[PDB]
Amino acid sequence: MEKIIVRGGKRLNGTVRVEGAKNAVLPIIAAALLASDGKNVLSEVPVLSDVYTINEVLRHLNAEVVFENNQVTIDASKELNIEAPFEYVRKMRASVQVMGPLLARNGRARIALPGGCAIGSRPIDQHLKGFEAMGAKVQVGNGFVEAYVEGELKGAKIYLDFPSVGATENIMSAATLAKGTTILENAAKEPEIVDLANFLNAMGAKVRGAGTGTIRIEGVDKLYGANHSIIPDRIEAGTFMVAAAITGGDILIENAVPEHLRSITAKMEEMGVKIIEENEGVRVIGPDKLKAVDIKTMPHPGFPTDMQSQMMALLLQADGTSMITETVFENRFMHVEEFRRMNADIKIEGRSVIMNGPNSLQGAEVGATDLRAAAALILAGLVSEGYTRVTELKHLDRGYVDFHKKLAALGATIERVNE
Repeated sequence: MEKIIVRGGKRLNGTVRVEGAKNAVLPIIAAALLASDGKNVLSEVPVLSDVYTINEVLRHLNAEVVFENNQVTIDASKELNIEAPFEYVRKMRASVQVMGPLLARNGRARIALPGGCAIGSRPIDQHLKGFEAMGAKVQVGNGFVEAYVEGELKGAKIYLDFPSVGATENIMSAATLAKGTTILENAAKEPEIVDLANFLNAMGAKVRGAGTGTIRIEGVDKLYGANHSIIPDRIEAGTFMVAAAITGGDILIENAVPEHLRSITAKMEEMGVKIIEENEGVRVIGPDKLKAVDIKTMPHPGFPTDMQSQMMALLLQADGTSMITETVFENRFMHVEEFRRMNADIKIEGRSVIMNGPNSLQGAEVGATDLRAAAALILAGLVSEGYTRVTELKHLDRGYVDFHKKLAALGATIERVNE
């Protein structure tokens, strides 16, 4: 199997350029299905496995998708199909994101219910709650959730029990073509939501409030193809901020958007890390001694759950007790064991992990449990004695393009073998 081999205690110094946001492009590509004429041209699209999966789903739904030089040209002018099979949904959970758009285009959708996940149960209840409110009738059969609307989608007043990113994307996307105005209260405020909103409006929608807890969508007759550029990946940028801080280096993330990284920056500053908001992006200088802080993941603008595992690697080198309490995804600690393989002193209790640094991490053969954990294990290896060997790279490839190459360009002793 293909794996990444990491070593040394080299300081990472240089510049890195983040890719387009994974968590924004996926729902955006899905939203392209709303354009009944003519073509959407998405720019800054990263060559991630998930992008390939979402593109195939779209082709399966009878849409032409051409992906070249970080650009996805989508044509959804012909009538679309309604079924998104289980083979795609098990591979990529985000495939459910096509439900809203399909439901808005044809008045019905049939999506395979998601399978067990390592990150933790991420149900779609909230998505269905939204569609039922807009006049959709939901039933389940043969592993699929069927949704069909009587007449057409109605704009409705909807309340999310919790600010689900996925639910907000589907409900917001579906509302663009519904009759009347839809009021989505307690919506996801994540930066990716704002970019999806800007995309919907670009196609000809009337979405207001993206970024706030109350999104208002006034439905229109039809949407059109637009030219949109996907925002930088703040999580990828975050991962690099940790690389600098964990090795005590100087990394310039040229295209990082300070505005989408405040929570991360604030926390790293509490640890003694220095962060300069340059003219272009963001520069991160790491200190020789990190201070221990507590992290509590929460819905944006709170600290992002997608940085949880990465921060864990960083805290293991911090002087003092540190804990991360996860309030979004429990159990998102399947990677704890892998850190223990590397001599980490970690304790899992309830929805929190407790670590004491500074540890003396020992390189070992470890396996990526999931996307973000893969980056974390690799990060851990940058400061652990001996050679760290991370397997199950199919997870890394879902959210990071040429990760080992960027780290090598920063001076890391890294390589990708069986390549």
